[PDB]
Amino acid sequence: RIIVVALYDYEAIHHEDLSFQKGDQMVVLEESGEWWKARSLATRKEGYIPSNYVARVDSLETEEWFFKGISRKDAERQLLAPGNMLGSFMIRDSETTKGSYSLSVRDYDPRQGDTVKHYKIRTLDNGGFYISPRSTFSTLQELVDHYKKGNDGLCQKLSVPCMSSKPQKPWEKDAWEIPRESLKLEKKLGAGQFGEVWMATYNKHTKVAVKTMKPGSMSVEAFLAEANVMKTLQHDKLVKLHAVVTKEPIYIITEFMAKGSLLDFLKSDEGSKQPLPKLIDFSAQIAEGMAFIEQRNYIHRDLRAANILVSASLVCKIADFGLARVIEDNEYTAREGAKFPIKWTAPEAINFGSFTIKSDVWSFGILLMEIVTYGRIPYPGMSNPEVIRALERGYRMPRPENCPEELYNIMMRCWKNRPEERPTFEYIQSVLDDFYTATESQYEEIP
Ligand SMILES: CC(C)C[C@H](N[C@H]1CC[C@H](n2cc(-c3ccc(Oc4ccccc4)cc3)c3c(N)ncnc32)CC1)C(=O)N(C)C
Repeated sequence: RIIVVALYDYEAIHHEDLSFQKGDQMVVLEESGEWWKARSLATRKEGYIPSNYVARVDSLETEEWFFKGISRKDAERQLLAPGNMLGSFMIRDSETTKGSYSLSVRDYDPRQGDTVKHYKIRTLDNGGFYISPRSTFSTLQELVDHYKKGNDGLCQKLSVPCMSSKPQKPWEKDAWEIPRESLKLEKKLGAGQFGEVWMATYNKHTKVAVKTMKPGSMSVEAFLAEANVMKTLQHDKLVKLHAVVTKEPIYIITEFMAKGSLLDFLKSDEGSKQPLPKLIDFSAQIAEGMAFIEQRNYIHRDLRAANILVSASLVCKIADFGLARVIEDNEYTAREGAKFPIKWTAPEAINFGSFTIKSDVWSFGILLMEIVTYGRIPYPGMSNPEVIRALERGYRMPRPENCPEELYNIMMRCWKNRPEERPTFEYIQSVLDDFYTATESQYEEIP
C-alpha cells in the first residue's frame, strides 16, 4: 500500500484521466514515466494522473513554502523574479548537506540591491530542526511560523512563499511517434534554411511548436536513432522534445517558447532593455544546459543565440542540440546554402570536421559575445576569409563596451586555438553562476 495527495487543479484532457481541484484523494497503484496509476475512491473515477500534480502524504511537498527538486541557483532565480516581495522565501533540499534543508530568503539593501540569502537548516539527531542553536523546532512548519513573526537574526522577517505556477502537464502517455493529422499548424513562427517552425495545436488540446523539416533534408531511420537520444536529454535549460512525425517530411514537436530565440529577444524592444546582470544570468543558464550536455557526452554542433529559446518567464532553453548531425548533404539541401556558419565555428571543426564538446565551447564564447552586444553579428566588418586568417594569427574580437572584464576573459578561454586548452562547461557554469557572488559566504552565518 502507498498513498498520495493532489496539489494543483487538473481535469481530464485525455480519455482515462481523473478530476481534482485544490488537492483531493489519490491512491497510486504503481508508477510509470510521468503518469501514475491512480485510485480515487472519492470521485471514484479511475485512470491516470500527472505525477507532478500530486504529493506524498507524510512529506513536505504539500507545503506552499517547500520547493522539491530545485537547485540553489534555481532558488535564487525564482525568488528574484518579479512578483516576489522582501522576505519572500522557500525551503528546499540542501545541495551540500544530504538529507538536510536550506532556507532561501529575498533580501534588499541599498548597497547590493536585490539579493537572496541562504541559511543552513540543521536536523537534530533525535528529531526537529534549527538554524541557530538557541532556537529549535519540532517541524519545519514551526520554523517558518517563528521567522514569519520576526527575523530573529535572519536578514529579513519571512513574508510569503516564493511565487510559482502549476507545472506543465506531462506529454500524452505512449505518444512519441505521432500521426501528422494530430497536429494543426496555426501560425508560422519562422522560415529557415532546412525547415520551418510553427505554433501548433496537438489533438485540439495542447499548444506546441513544430519544426517542419524540408523534403530531402533527413531520412526517417537516421533521424529517429538520434531523436531517441535527444528525447533523453532532459534538463530545465534544454527545450523538451515531446514527439516526432516519423514520415517525410519529418516533424519535430517541442514545447512552445513564447519569446522566440534569444537572438530575437535581444533584438526586441523588451529584450534590448535587459540589464547586464540579466545578460550574465542568461549566459549562466545556457552554460548550465551545456554542462548537462557535456556530462551526458553529447555534442550540440550548432550553438549560437538563434538556437537558444526564451520562455515567457525568461528561462533560456537550448534548442537544436545534435540536429546538424542528421541533416543530410545532398542536392536538395545544397541549394539552401552553407550548413554551419564560419563565424561561430571552431577552427578544427571547419578545417578537419572535428566536432566535439570543445568545439561547442568555442561556439559558446561567440554566443557570449552575441549576448553582451545584444545580438550583433560576430566579427563586424569582417568577411569569412578575414575571420579565419585573423584567428590563425591570434586575433580575437576585442572587448566591447559594457562588458565586464571577467566575462571577456571567459570568452578568451573559450577561443583557445587548441581545443584541449579550452575550459569545460562545468568550469564555465561555475564561474558564471558565481559571477557576482564570488568572494562571498555560501551561507549566512547567523548568531
Ligand atoms: C524574428 C523571427 C521571425 C526570426 C526567426 N527566428 C526564429 C528563431 C527560432 C524560433 N523557434 C524555434 C523553435 C524550435 C522548435 C523545435 C526544434 O526542434 C529541436 C529541438 C531540440 C533538438 C532538436 C530539434 C528547435 C527549435 C521554437 C519553439 N519551440 N518555440 C518558439 N520559437 C521557436 C522561430 C523563430 C528566424 O531566425 N528566421 C530565419 C525567420
